[PDB]
Amino acid sequence: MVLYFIGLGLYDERDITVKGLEIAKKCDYVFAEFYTSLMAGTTLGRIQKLIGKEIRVLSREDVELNFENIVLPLAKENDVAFLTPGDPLVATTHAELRIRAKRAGVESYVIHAPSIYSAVGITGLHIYKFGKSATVAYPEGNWFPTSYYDVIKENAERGLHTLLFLDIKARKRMYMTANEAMELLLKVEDMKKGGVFTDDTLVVVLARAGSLNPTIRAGYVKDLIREDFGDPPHILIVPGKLHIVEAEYLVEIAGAPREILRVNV
Amino acid sequence: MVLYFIGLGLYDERDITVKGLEIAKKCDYVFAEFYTSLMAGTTLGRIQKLIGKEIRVLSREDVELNFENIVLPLAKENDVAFLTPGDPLVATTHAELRIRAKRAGVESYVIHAPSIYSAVGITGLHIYKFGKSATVAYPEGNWFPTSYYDVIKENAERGLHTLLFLDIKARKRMYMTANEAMELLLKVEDMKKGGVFTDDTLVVVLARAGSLNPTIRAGYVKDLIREDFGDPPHILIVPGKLHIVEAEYLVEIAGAPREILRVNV
Ligand SMILES: Nc1ncnc2c1ncn2[C@@H]1O[C@H](CSCC[C@H](N)C(=O)O)[C@@H](O)[C@H]1O
Repeated sequence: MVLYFIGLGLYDERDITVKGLEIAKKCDYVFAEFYTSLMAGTTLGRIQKLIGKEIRVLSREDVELNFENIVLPLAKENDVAFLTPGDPLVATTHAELRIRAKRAGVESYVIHAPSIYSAVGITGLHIYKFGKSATVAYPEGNWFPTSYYDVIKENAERGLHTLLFLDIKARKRMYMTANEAMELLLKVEDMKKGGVFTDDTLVVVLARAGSLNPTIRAGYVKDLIREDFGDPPHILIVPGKLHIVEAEYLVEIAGAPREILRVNV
Repeated sequence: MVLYFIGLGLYDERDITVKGLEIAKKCDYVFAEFYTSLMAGTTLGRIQKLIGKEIRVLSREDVELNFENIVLPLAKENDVAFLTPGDPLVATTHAELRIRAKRAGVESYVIHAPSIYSAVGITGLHIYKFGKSATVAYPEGNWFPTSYYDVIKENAERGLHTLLFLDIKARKRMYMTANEAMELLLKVEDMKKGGVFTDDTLVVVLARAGSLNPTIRAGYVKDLIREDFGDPPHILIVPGKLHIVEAEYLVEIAGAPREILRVNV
């Protein structure tokens, strides 16, 4: 009789909320997509085992083109659930799917889950200081994306931190690393020469957030660009002017250079 | 030797993640703070019942002043859990507590949970378009804070949305409503005349995020200022220019006026 959008969280099958699980367990049909983000600490099997249902995985095309033909038809006579990594409506276009549900006469409900958007709090950077966000897109062909560069500039100019989602090619199983993101930005700087991103720029890397032992490292681009941050997914953050307490955390927890402790008020 | 920062999520005792609940159960001691925010849809008893552990509630002073003397000692020879509403470390003062753990020779891990910071994605507004965040605080005595007004101005100026956390009197359990927030903003406008928040401003109200029946409403201040959005907690959003898809969601899902499709896009 209804459609539930249930988030699965950051890293493993246990990042789903209790609410999400109890509801998923009772649904008649369970669908899911795993292309918007990467859950590096679980497997389909482990999720199916936890939920106790067979999970039909949909591709980007299945959702974007046939969500109303594959999922919605069943939601009219049964309790159906649509699973996604992290939070279902964050950094995705899944919100529009609720409009499709409505027009098909299907009531929908949303069950949230931990999101990278807020998990960045673990980096010690004040969440309220994050500005506009952006995604570092893999260049393809003769098209070289640069919008994410402008976002960093605008935020930094206002003293705001910039969260950078990193590209992903689910089918090709290619997950952009922080290292690759840094390389691309240095290239954009050479083009625009805005002083936005250089070897001296302080940056923060968060890898496999959600895991019990995430990789959190802060430092200058010149020293981190070739560092190994472990398996994906990775997120890159270009901080704005730091509060002393932020700097203290980056140094004590993310092993940043003790010189950042001396902020230039 | 291990301290666990566990997020309780958005609204009720089921908003904790499966990972958080299980870890909390295996802990010898369980502490909790309910001053950075509250869990409006549940009670301490229901949370205790779910965890199956006695939960010692700590005040603000307990944490900020005596965290190392109340929680860390037991964490040296036991598994201790520290529960907080939402996602740990989103509240600005939490991060520092991890540094205290380190200096006490105690390991700490963070178990995430849904945060309102990310749950706002249910409003249909693109998460990447949210800029700096702010808190609307109740004026008191001869003190009238207005910095949240400037945040809205700078974000909107760059086409970004502004998330406004609303004040809360933790002990008294008094929640500032979106209505009160709107009234305060109109008063600040009358004083600053910046043309940032008026009867014609479009706003979005999200009430009881996390609940299965949250209230999602969007409209002009003149029409929503005295509307009843239901029980707390309420969150207010002043969106910037809208992408057509955001507007269609606000209209179809949040009951916004068709007018927004031409005036705010
Ligand atoms: N656990 C994690 N650690 C680091 N980055 C992560 C992450 N989970 C997601 N991301 C980042 O976000 C991108 C997917 S964007 C989709 C995000 C999702 N709805 C959420 O709420 O988290 C990834 O390519 C990656 O850069």
